Amino acid sequence: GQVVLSLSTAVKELVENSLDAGATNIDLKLKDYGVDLIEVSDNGCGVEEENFEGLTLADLTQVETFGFRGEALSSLCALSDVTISTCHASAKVGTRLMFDHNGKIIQKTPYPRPRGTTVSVQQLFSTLPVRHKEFQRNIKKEYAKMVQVLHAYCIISAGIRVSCTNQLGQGKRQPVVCTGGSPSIKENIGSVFGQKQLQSLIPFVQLPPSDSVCEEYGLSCSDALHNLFYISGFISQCTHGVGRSSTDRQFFFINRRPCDPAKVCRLVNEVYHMYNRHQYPFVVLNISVDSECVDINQILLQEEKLLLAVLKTSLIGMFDS
Repeated sequence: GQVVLSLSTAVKELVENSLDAGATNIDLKLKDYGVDLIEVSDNGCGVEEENFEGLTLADLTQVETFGFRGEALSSLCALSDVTISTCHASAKVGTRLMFDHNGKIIQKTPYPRPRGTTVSVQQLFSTLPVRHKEFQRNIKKEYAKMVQVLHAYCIISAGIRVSCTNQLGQGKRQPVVCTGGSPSIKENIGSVFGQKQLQSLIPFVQLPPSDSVCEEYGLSCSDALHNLFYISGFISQCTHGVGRSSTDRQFFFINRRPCDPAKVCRLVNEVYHMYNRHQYPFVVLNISVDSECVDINQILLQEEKLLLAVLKTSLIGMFDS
């Protein structure tokens, strides 16, 4: 999709690679905010030896694409020093690989390690001095964005243990986020933000689109017919003060994929404001739909008005006294 050079998209793609590898543990180790090192360790399926050299050769995961080589690892080798240790179930011994900026293997050595893969990205952007400086100068914002993305995946990844630490210089390893492999989204939210964040949240309760709401969206009984939207998650009660001061904790997903559906986000926020004028809500919302009804041009969803009507009606029903 849309080519970018952000720290967040880089980490996002490494995390997605681990998830796709079927990992139940994903541990991220950062140094100097990711400027010095970004290491992602997982216990996924690992890489088969026959595909070593190949490592550098309708998705809502492709809206944005890191680098200029179409894929995570290949784009990363050109912009940093990539080291990878991996072991597939079929392998008798693991292997440690070092890559040059062209994505070619410099080294290949025996490395007895457990099934899984560890990707180390050293000195990100060092080969692009201008981008590298911009990255350092704007590290606070870049890191905050990466953290936001990490939080989304920690929240939605029930059953998967995700951890992340960040170390500044030779200082001690600081905690960033950590989930415990819990079976529910609610529990992950608690692990990520603390059980105090849960105190002010209520579960989403889906309702059929009301007559009045359909009226304002130009929907008829026939339009509400093909409703295949399944919404779940949590939102802040509309009670005074309970809300947030900004939209720093609003996470949306379509079929479990983190994303930013503009109209959905806007709607959620104004409906909340009808009840809590001076605050924004905490939001964890998953929209489950037939993937064939999703698109990009920006995420397009067939019968979005119906989805919006369902969202508003449901929220109004939850917020009512």
